[PDB]
Amino acid sequence: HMVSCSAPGKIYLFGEHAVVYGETAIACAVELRTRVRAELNDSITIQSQIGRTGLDFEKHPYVSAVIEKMRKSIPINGVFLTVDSDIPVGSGLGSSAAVTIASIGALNELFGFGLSLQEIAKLGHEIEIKVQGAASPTDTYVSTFGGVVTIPERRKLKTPDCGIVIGDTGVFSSTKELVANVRQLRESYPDLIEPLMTSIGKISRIGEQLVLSGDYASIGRLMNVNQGLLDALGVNILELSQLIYSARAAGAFGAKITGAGGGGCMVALTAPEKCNQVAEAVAGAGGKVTITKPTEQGLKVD
Amino acid sequence: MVSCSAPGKIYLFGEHAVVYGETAIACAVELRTRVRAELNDSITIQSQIGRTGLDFEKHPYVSAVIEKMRKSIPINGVFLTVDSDIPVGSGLGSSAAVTIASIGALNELFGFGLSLQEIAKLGHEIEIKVQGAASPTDTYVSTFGGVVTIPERRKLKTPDCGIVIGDTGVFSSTKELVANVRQLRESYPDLIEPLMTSIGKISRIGEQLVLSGDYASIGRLMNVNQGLLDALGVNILELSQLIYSARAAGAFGAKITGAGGGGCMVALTAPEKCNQVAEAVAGAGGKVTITKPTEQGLKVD
Ligand SMILES: C[C@@](O)(CCO)CC(=O)[O-]
Ligand SMILES: C[C@@](O)(CCO)CC(=O)[O-]
Ligand SMILES: [K+]
Ligand SMILES: [K+]
Repeated sequence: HMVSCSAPGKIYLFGEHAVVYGETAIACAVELRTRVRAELNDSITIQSQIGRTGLDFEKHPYVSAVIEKMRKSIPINGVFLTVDSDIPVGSGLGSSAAVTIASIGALNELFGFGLSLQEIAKLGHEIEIKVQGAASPTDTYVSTFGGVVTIPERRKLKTPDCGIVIGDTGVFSSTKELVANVRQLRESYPDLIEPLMTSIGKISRIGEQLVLSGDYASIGRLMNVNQGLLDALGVNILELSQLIYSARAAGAFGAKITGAGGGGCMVALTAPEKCNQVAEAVAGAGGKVTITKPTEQGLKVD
Repeated sequence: MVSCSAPGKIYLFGEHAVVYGETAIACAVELRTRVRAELNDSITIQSQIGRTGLDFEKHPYVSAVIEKMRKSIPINGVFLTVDSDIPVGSGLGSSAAVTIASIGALNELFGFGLSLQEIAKLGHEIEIKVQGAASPTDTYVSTFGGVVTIPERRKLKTPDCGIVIGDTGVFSSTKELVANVRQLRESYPDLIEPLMTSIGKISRIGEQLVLSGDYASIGRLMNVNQGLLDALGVNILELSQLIYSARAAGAFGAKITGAGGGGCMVALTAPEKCNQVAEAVAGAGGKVTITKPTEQGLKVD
């Protein structure tokens, strides 16, 4: 009676920060996944990298919210959930959405809730609102369904036959403060910054055709433009620049911040034959590197 | 023994976008080219590069300055000595300065009687002669000085700030960089042309911030301008390291000055944070020049 589910993380090819101002973005699930194993138990126990708890909204807020929410439809007396992940809690890789979706998947399987993927993505959205007070459905949608998806129209795009090199600066990045900083900048210089958001949106809409045609060189070129605009919005840091420039010099098609910035990770779109060379340059410049690829697979019952 | 000097300049905002009709703001800095002009036997010019006569290869600007000027007042012997504090490249203005200082030093030793605008026009056309083509910007800013808007040429109040210039020592072809931006603009005109508009809008806003002395906001707009230059593809790792080191050490702002691809960045700092910023830039590997803005254009020393 041992069930396991996994859900992937994601990167932004284009358009982070500008979505909340009405602009288009392109997200891409990657083959770094969070796994949740679930078992019948006498009590509620959650174990992850930060230890073992019961219901605990300081250490395990997403998993605990999932259990509380789902126990209202089919009562859950006890359960043992074990979480392990390749997604570092730290950047714009979607670690919160992955454990949320994987937790819902595991309990759906274990207790026979019979939820559809669409229902799961919607429930995962509700959980993140519960935990964060407000949240966009994007993270939990991409983790449920995988692949490449535009935001907010949710067009599904051809998954690139590409390497993806993620470089983690190890700097803790607080998404809400960076989002608030960008808002203050926009407020300070509205006629200047709002067109900058339009440009980021334009990049995503150009990028769509390039994703569909598989022009990874052109995609990387536009990723580099996008990186500049993100730098202009104030969310780049020295460590991110160094990883990004080191990836480019090693032959990446393009490299940029993914997610909120201010720390966290960058992403380098790389031909497969150049993944190691790119990864080595990024590690050499001080980055904790992960080599991965896009995935079409969202929530999976392992 | 006559002595004259003219300064270099940095861009506060607007490089790369002037050629697409947008506004820039330049700032003359207290880095100058001093030429001493005196009478001797033969036309002789001494610089760091060495001692020659009329030589349009080794001393192209000084020699072209002598060539044009003797046509209206004969010079048969000069002893022109040239020293400069101005680093080369990065649009810092070393050629414009050596030009203006020479014109004004020969005009002081000999006759001529030029006006300041007269000085600017001859310097600009001397650059035309030597480089083939040339913008009047560098020669005007070197002559009049202070803070100058481009192209409207309005003067603005000199900010009371430190100016840290960090040289990456990386060489870059300005013609090749300008062409790469032009190509990118042609590839994605609907995307890149609005970025050039944004650079101009920064200059329009920054003009008001210079007038009010809001150095903090000037720096913030410098940091936005730098992201746009990075988006246009003219940034590199060494420029970024210097720029972020200056910001973390308290600069109001830091950005590329000039064409990019290498060359120099500039940091605007409070006067009391200037050596702190300079030390951080040097520790990031930059070749640092510490300076400040200058009201003074061409000055008879
Ligand atoms: C920075 C942001 O745009 C994405 C962070 O991954 C925040 C958001 O869109 O909700
Ligand atoms: C890129 C550019 O605007 C700055 C070089 O000084 C080119 C020019 O002004 O001639
Ligand atoms: K959790
Ligand atoms: K120069």
